[PDB]
Amino acid sequence: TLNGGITDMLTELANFEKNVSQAIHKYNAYRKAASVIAKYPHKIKSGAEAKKLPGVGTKIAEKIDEFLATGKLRKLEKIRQDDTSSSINFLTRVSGIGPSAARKFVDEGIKTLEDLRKNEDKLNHHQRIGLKYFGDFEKRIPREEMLQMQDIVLNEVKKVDSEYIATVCGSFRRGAESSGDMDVLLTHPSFTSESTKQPKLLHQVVEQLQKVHFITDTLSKGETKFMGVCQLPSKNDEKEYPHRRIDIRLIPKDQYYCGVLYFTGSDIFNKNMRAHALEKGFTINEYTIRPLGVTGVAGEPLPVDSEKDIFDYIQWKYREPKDRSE
DNA sequence: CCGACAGCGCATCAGC
DNA sequence: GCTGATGCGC
DNA sequence: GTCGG
Ligand SMILES: Cc1cn([C@H]2C[C@H](O)[C@@H](COP(=O)(O)CP(=O)(O)NP(=O)(O)O)O2)c(=O)[nH]c1=O
Ligand SMILES: [Cl-]
Ligand SMILES: [Mg+2]
Ligand code: NA
Ligand code: NA
Ligand code: NA
Repeated sequence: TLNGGITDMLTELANFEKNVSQAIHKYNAYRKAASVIAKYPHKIKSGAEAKKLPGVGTKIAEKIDEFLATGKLRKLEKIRQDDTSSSINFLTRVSGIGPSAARKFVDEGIKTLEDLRKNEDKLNHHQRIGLKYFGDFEKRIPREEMLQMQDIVLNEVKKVDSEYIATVCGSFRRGAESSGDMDVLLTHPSFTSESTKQPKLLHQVVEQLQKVHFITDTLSKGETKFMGVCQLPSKNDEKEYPHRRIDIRLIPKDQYYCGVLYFTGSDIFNKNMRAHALEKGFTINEYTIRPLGVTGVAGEPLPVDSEKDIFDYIQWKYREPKDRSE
C-alpha cells in the first residue's frame, strides 16, 4: 500500500470512464496502470518515475505529478461534484445495473436508493436482488467465513454425488485474508469435452444448496454457470451473517487446469497472461490453450496436465496463485 | 501513426 | 420459435 | 489511455 493514494485515484478514474463515459478501453487502461503501480515496491516520487512502468503513459504521469504535488486531482474533484456523474456511478453499484441502465434510470428521474426502492417493478430480476442486498454485497468476507462456506459447499456437493469435485477459486484460492464473494469451480466425470453423459449436473448441486438454505437467491442460471446469493447459518440469538454473492462454474473435467487457471484470476492477471499468450502465438480461454495459425485462426487444443503446462507453453515461469493478485 | 486491447456465460431484446 | 446484437457479469 | 511495430 505504498502508493495507495495514486492507485485509488486511478481506480476512481477507471470507474468514471467505465460507468459514465462508457469508454471501456480507458477503463482497462486505468486499471492496468493501477495494477502495475500497486505492485511497484517503492513509494513513487514522480510521474516520470511511474512512467517507466508498462501501462503508465504521459497522461497518467501528469496526473500523478498533480496528485503528488497537491494530494488531489482537479479532474476528479469536478467529477465528484457533477450530479449526473455521481448518480450514474451510484446506481452502477447495484448488481445488474450497468452503465447503460444507470443512465436510463437517471433519465427517468430514478437516481437514489430511495427511488429504486419505490420503483422495484422497473427492475429486472437480477437488479431486484441486487437492490435487496445492496448493503450486504459491499461488505467484505473474512477468510474465516470463507472457510466455513467452503466446508458447507464441499460437503453438500459430496452428498449429491461423491464424484463431484468442488474447488473454491477467486481471491480465496490466491490466499486472500478477505474476499468479495465466493467462486466455486465444479467438475463431474460425466461432463467432459467429449460428452455430457448426465443432465442437470449443475442444477442438482444448486438444488441441494437451496434445500439446506445455503443458497437463498438466484441472479442467473444456465447449464454451466450459476450466479446467486448465499448465507452462512447463524447460531441461537446470533445476528445473521450478511448475504454473500456466489458464482459456480461447471467445467468439463478434462479441462480442469484451464478452468482453475481462469477462475483463480485475478481478472487483470488473466488479461495480462492471455495478452502474453497472444504475443507468443497462443490463445487461452477457460477450456483450452490453442496455437494461432499464420492467419490468426486457433488450432487444436494442446495437451495440458497441470496449471504449469499452460505457463510453460507461453514461456512464463510458474506463478503460484498467491502471486497472481494483480 | 494507429490498430488492438482476453475471452466467454446468461438475460434481454429486435427482427424475422 | 430461432438468430444475432447488446448489456452485464465472471 | 497505452503500446508495439
Ligand atoms: C471479473 C472477472 C473475473 N474473471 C475470473 C478471474 C477472477 O479471479 C475470478 C473471480 O472473479 P471475481 O469477480 O469474483 C474477482 P476475485 O478474483 O474472485 N476477487 P474478489 O471476488 O474477492 O473480489 O473470475 C475474469 O477472468 N475476468 C473478469 O473480468
Ligand atoms: Cl474507450
Ligand atoms: Mg471472487
Ligand atoms: Na510506461
Ligand atoms: Na452494477
Ligand atoms: Na465471483
